[PDB]
Amino acid sequence: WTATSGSCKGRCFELQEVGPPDCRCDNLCKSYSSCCHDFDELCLKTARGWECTKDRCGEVRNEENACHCSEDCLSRGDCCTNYQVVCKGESHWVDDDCEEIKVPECPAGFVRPPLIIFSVDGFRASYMKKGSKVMPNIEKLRSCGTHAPYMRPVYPTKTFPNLYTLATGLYPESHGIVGNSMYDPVFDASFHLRGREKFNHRWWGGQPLWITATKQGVRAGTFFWSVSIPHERRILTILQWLSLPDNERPSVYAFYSEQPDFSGHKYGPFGPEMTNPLREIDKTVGQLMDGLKQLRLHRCVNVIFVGDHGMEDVTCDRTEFLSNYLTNVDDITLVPGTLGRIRAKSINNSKYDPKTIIAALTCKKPDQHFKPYMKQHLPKRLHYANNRRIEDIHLLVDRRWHVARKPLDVYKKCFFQGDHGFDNKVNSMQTVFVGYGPTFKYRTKVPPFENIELYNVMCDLLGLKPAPNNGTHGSLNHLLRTNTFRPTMPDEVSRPNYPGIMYLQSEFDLGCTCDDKVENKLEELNKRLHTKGSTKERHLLYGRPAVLYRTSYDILYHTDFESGYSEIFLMPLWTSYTISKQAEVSSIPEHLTNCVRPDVRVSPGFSQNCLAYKNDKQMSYGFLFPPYLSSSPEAKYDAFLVTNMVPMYPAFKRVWAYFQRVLVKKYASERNGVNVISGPIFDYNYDGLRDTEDEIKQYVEGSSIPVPTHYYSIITSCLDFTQPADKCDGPLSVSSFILPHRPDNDESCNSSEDESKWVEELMKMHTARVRDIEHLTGLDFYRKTSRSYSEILTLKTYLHTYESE
Ligand SMILES: *[C@@H]1O[C@H](CO)[C@@H](O[C@@H]2O[C@H](CO)[C@@H](O[C@@H]3O[C@H](CO[C@H]4O[C@H](CO)[C@@H](O)[C@H](O[C@H]5O[C@H](CO)[C@@H](O)[C@H](O)[C@@H]5O[C@H]5O[C@H](CO)[C@@H](O)[C@H](O)[C@@H]5O)[C@@H]4O)[C@@H](O)[C@H](O[C@H]4O[C@H](CO)[C@@H](O)[C@H](O)[C@@H]4O[C@H]4O[C@H](CO)[C@@H](O)[C@H](O)[C@@H]4O)[C@@H]3O)[C@H](O)[C@H]2NC(C)=O)[C@H](O)[C@H]1NC(C)=O
Ligand SMILES: Cc1cc(OCc2n[nH]c(=O)n2C)c(-c2cc(C(N)=O)ccc2OC(F)(F)F)cc1Cl
Ligand SMILES: [Ca+2]
Ligand SMILES: [Cl-]
Ligand SMILES: [K+]
Ligand code: NA
Ligand SMILES: [Zn+2]
Repeated sequence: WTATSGSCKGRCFELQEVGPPDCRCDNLCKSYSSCCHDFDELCLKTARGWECTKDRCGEVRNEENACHCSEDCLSRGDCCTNYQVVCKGESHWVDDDCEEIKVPECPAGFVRPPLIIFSVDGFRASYMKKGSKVMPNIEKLRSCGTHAPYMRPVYPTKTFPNLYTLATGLYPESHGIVGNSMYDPVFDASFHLRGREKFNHRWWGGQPLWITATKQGVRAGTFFWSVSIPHERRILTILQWLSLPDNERPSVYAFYSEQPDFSGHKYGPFGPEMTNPLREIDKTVGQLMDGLKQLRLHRCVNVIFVGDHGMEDVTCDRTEFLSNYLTNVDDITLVPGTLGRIRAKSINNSKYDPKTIIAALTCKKPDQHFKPYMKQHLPKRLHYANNRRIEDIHLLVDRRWHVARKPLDVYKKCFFQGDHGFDNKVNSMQTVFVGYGPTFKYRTKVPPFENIELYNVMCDLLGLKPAPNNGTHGSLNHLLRTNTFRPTMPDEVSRPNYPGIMYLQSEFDLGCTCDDKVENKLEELNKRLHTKGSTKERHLLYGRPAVLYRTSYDILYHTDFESGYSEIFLMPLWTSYTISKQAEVSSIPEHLTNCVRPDVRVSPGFSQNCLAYKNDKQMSYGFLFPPYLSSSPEAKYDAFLVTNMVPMYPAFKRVWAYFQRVLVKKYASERNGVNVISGPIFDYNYDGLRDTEDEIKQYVEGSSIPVPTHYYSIITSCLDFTQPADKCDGPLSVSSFILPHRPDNDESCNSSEDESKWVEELMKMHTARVRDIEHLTGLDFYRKTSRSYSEILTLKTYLHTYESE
């Protein structure tokens, strides 16, 4: 109940919420059905529109007008935004030459440059180029400030998950807004875009920017605008707040536009109907900048022009129906559209089985336009699993398509020509970022980056300490003229042991055999030098990785590779090697096919054994440093050390062998040498974070050899490919992957074919940032380079996406 009989007189868009059932005048009041009786009359005036005209100049103040052109309006802070242009002979901001803002030029009483976040829904990255002729205000912000060619949203590429990621710096799995629609089984409650229930505090995790600000003594404007407050009124409200007395005035503000998304759904991303919404958004930016110019704030405020996601061509005819796959279609609940989430219709139905649902959805039709996954098997780069609101069964839907339960769902719900929500690496889902103001750089282009990084920067812009989040703070320092955040490298927690030869061959009873008893002082000194690290500079190019947790591990040196060998997990945490452009690929000699050799530096007790693999009828093994790339017949024996062996399903060995035999040399040819670091990952609870040993769910049968859930590789070379990887003077170039360690290749519909037709495609799908691997392993890479730490942080957040231009 609201007692709507109070009044909004002098309270319009008040900043604190009043306690029920006293009537409200804040911007959420409409959403709650709780505004005072006179809120429309007082707070949503429209009389005479939004622009001054020559005849209104110097008018007698009429309180009924939407905005004012009377002489007193500047000090009231409520002129129409074009007031100074129409009445005082001033230019529009867009018509002024771009002039570098080296320092904040702020009115007296401003303690910091305010931040205004101008957020646009459905604003696809390519609109910046393709709509440039009709967006002069946005184009000026872009060319004069700092801009990226695009900004990567989070998955799913929907509005609420992305805007709340902007607010918090968190993946949706951590902040809890995992879709525009959700069921939480603990709450037994459902989240819907319609109504006030979505406002319930239990949906919203993390700490959004307006709460971070408030907790630290920085005042915030309210970020949510009810759909029926027109854009011109949103801008006027922000401008009015900016005229409050110092002690009352916020320092951070947000504007939101539901365009171009709304029209993009109806017309498609490039429908001829899209020109007008683009022009209208630009006019709104123009109103804001003119308004700031009037308030002498246009060289004081930092403006962020940012989108939530793009927009793809999607029509009713491109819908896959689960009723064409599943016999049991009525025992499932589907969250449909550009992604699929499936769960049981009734928890009382004990005949429901995810395994048979997945199999019925796997590679069933030749050009099938979705792929089913258990959520833990989704590409780790999506970070889309660790939340009870994310259903165990997920459908990744191809761009341009939908999935629905039954045909009747599509015509009893063609309307739409555009949609979004797909994989966040898809070109059409990319969105925009521009920063303009004293704290941003002047006329500067920066590489694409992920929207999870922005919260930290917004906190920097406001002098706030960010709450713990998924950005990598310092990775966007290159966007900023000042206020950069200068992190220190994390401290190494565990120091390695450097074992020498400590065991005789006969102390090992591992059930391994090798045909290696084939027998020189010249070359004997060499083998010793190699085991002491003489080639380490070639193979460990950026320092050894730091181990950031407590554990027991050994550094092992070899001619062709170096490794950090875990005595706890019985295998390397990492294996580092360099392959030059000139390197030759060789085969595994016939006599060495099943060769595994005890490592006399490492105790039998801390070694794997061959017998476990023989007895485990499902599990085989592979090698982290590939025998195919040995530098010489003699160095090849090192590759068969038991300390280089890792457990691998035969199905996965197909993938791994093709990567190691073919693709590594391909990359070294293409990139002018590569340095490779490879290793295992254990993430049995799918939280994106390294497992402790007590979290491991599967071992090689009859042993304490843990089975990895994933294998990673980090492949580094010189950004200037005229220099070889091992003699690189400047910036680095990286690509990485985190491949799922699966007992079948059901994910790859073409897997019965030669590896050349499917393996690299699988690897591309599982592309990763170095930072993702850091989370998953508790390792810290690139500790010793000649590069600045912030540059390395940027490198660690890089994702090679494989999309075209
Ligand atoms: C991305 O960045 C984020 C933020 O840094 C990273 O997430 C952090 O990861 C930490 C490790 O997973 C985690 O730390 C835990 O916090 C527990 C306290 O949790 C509450 O308090 C915080 C702080 O205010 C709050 O933010 C939390 O918010 C979560 O939960 C609410 C609802 O419950 C949601 O609204 C919200 O969205 C968020 O949910 C997300 O995280 C939780 C996990 O907390 C998931 O379950 C959800 O799916 C969702 O993703 C909480 O309100 C603390 O109690 C934990 O301590 C346990 O474990 C330690 C191990 O050191 C052990 O010593 C303790 O004894 C304790 O174990 C006991 O309980 C166990 C479980 O019941 C039991 O098994 C044991 O036997 C013990 O009895 C733990 O320290 C931190 O909460 C989150 N923070 C956030 C905001 O998500 C994230 O990892 C980054 N991602 C990547 C890939 O890097
Ligand atoms: C730029 C930006 C815009 C935001 O809403 C813009 C908006 N106004 N009107 C409309 O429909 N939307 C989406 C929100 C946002 C704020 C709140 C809050 N309580 O203040 C709640 C929910 C919100 O949005 C979300 F859930 F999508 F995050 C957060 C940021 Cl960072
Ligand atoms: Ca884990
Ligand atoms: Cl959704
Ligand atoms: K086996
Ligand atoms: Na297959
Ligand atoms: Zn939309």
